[PDB]
Amino acid sequence: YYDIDPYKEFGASVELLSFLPSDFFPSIRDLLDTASALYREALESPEHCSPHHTALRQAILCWGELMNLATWVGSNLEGSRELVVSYVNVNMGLKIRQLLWFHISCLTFGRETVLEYLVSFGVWIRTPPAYRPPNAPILST
Amino acid sequence: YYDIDPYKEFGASVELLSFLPSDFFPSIRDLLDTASALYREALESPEHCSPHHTALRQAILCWGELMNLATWVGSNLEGSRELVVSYVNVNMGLKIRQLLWFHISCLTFGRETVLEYLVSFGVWIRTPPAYRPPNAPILST
Amino acid sequence: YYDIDPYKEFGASVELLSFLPSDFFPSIRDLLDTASALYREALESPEHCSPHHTALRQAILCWGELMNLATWVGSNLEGSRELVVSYVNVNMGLKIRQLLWFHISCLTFGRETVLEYLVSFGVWIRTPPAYRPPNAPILST
Amino acid sequence: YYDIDPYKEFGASVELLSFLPSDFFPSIRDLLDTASALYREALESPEHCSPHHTALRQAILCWGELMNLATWVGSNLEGSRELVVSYVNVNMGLKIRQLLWFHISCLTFGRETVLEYLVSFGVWIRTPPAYRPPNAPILST
Amino acid sequence: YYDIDPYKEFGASVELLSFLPSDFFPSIRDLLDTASALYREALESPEHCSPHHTALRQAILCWGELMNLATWVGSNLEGSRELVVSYVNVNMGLKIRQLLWFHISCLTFGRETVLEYLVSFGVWIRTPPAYRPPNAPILST
Amino acid sequence: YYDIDPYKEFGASVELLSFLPSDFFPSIRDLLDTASALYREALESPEHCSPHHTALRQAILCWGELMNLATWVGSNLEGSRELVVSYVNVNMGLKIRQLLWFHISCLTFGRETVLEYLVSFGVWIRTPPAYRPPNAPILST
Repeated sequence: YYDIDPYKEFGASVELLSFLPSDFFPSIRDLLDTASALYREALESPEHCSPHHTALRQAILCWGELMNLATWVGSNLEGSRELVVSYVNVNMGLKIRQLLWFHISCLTFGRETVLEYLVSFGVWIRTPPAYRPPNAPILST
Repeated sequence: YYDIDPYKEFGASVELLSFLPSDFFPSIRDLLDTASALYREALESPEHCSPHHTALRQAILCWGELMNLATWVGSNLEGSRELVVSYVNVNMGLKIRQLLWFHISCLTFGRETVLEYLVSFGVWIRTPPAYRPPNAPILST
Repeated sequence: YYDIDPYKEFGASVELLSFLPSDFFPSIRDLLDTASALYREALESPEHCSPHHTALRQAILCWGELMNLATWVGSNLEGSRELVVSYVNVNMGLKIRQLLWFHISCLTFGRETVLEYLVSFGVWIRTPPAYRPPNAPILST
Repeated sequence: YYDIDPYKEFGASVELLSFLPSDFFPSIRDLLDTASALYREALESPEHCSPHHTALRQAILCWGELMNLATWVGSNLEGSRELVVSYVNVNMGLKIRQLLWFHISCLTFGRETVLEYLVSFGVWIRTPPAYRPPNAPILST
Repeated sequence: YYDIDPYKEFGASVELLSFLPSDFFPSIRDLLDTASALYREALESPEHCSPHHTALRQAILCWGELMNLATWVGSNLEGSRELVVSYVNVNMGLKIRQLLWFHISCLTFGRETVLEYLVSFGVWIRTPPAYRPPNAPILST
Repeated sequence: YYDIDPYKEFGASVELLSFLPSDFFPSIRDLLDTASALYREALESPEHCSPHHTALRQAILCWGELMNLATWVGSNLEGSRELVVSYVNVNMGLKIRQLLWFHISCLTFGRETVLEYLVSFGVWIRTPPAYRPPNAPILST
């Protein structure tokens, strides 16, 4: 009975991201590797630049505690183990990837640029498939 | 793989929070009620004041999706349930409350004041029981 | 139908007063005696100082007409009486004392000081009983 | 053994209103609807303008708790239920309507204007019915 | 879940229209004839004057498509037809007339004057019938 | 016939002193010893400093003549004695100590400081025993 949209300090409420297809976001491993490779200083050093990585830290932490839960259910629990593991991938997996993808993207190209791409992607997906040019991820610095 | 400390950039490394006993932290319902009663503006309005409530949002959200997972396993799954619900209460229940307790405490009394309280509590608990003053959590605005 | 909070325009929403336990508030006779002894001028003289005593007047009047109703049901009505007298004591007795207790307390010590006392009492009661300082109502002019 | 006249900060002691006939005041529903329709901002917003609505709030609240008492005696209690309900309409009903009518009227036309109308109404009712012109509610902004 | 009422840009929220009795508003035919006779260029010419006629247009269109649906159900459906038509007039017809009545009235006599007329009629109907001066719709340029 | 309050012209009406329990006041011998040890100059030298010791003189004198009456009834009178000696101890013993206790206390710590102590003690005692801090008489120069 608490309803808070994470994406309100930066605009682009949660309803905006619902347009993007579920399978459009790349896998968790690629996003984690991108965050680690591009951003090792910011995540490790205490110097504060923006709330983006400030929230990215606990995003990674909630993902990690979910991974530890998966390891626990694999090791200590009893068929019934694989099904819960599959569920968290499809249930929390979508949310975690959305959190990771938005914050990484807005750090590289800027938070303003991703806004227009989100708006344009909404227009392109609303048109019926009878006539739509092939659109791909188009972001430029 | 690799570990990062969320409590950083406010001082108060993770090692300091290990001073406090596990059972000292109050129950989740009290923290949620206090956060609601004291703050309905910051959690809902888009205005930014500090990263504290910024991280509080994802903390509440990760707790909420944990509750949703508990509801799903209650509704769909088969003696194997109550052990899972108890486990997350004793394992993630401690971890989640730590994030919530620190942030609400440092919002009212300030992030500077809570630091010496952690130091003072550490000193108080390390003394032998043969002579110790009965201590209660002393915080005044 | 619709609800309004009397404690508003002084801060101190209704949710804050839910922190205090029901039995904490002292008995009606003590509050009436304290109000009489400390204030016979404000309650009688037409001079206005603050809305506090202004609302205190109607509070006392609603309590008085409740007492008159109790006297009437004692004098005129028929085992069905004592259950009514007990019910109003346990239902309206709590509600009336809340109005009286807040107003007299914020007159002597000030409306600003009572606020942090509510916050401090909330913090004190939310901690687990395994370690808590024995607290008494600390108010000093 | 407490005697306080509510109407002393604004003048027009309780003895002044005793002149007006009991059935002159309109029904509670009409006064509540008038207060709601004309004054939704003042009753809801914390901004303070005058003690009028400041007392109107607890007037409505005491009426509401009386209504809840009526609902309780209707639902939980056992002939003996209708009679107490009828009594509160004639006993507290007159007082509540007087409180509501005075404060609503003095907000619209001003607190000074209602004073003259009360004085003149006293003169008109003191004359024996042998010769009195028909007088009606006459208030103008 | 959508909750919004039209009467905000002009003030006078929907609660104000609840004072005036339902049967007070005249029938749809008279309002339509008045709108057609007094304002034919405003409804037809694209010239902009105020949002009043701007909303009046879709008011008329929504009423007209309701009439078209009524004709469709009359011609196509099978007792069950008449009750639906009587239903829409008593349920939807009242709401439509409020839009037309407010906008037509505020164009001739002005949006300012009609506001005081609303409260004046509201308080006038609340006074007891034993004393009320004879009042009718009083609107003068 | 008619009653006057001695404690007047220093604030602290008689009603305030009714807050303190009867047995709280210490025994007469301790008060006399404290008055002697702290003040031998004021009680003997003719110099005037305040009405406090001025009234203290007649207080001690009325107590002394009561003691003389006790000695006389012991020496001259006849089971009827000890009931009289006990009665004056329980009836005038309370009254005399009140005069002495107030005056010596307000001489050392000052008449201004003792006022809030009476208020603070009243607040402390009115709270229910379910939660109260153990209070001792806190007075510091």
